Amino acid sequence: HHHHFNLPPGNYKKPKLLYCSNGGHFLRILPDGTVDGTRDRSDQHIQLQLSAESVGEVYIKSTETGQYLAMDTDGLLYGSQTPNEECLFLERLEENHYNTYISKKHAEKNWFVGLNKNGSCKRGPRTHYGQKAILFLPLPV
Repeated sequence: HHHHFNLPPGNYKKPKLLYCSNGGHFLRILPDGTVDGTRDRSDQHIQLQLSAESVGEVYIKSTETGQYLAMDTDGLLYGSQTPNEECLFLERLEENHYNTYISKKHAEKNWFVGLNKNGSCKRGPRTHYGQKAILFLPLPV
């Protein structure tokens, strides 16, 4: 392990919105594979279904398009049509409250799913422990 194992409560029974407190955006996976954030709660591409592949390891899937959140070799988030190694994230509790998602493939480099204040996703290398960009709160759909 390169990371701790404090896990968030909650479960995977229902879909969720992943709210980023940095700029107040919901994580969004667009039909064309683009990933970003939006403040529009009525958006149809922010509803996500998470599932556990191993304890603490999850897939994050768009319920609208079926795409999986994935982080590529250069650290960019994208929507994948099929599940692959880039789609697994280590879901952890952070600051005793939030959920963070570390790329399993790039876990040794501490690359996280994160949104900037303007709603753009952060590239893996630009993320790190301690940022507000990596803190999410799962909300009901």
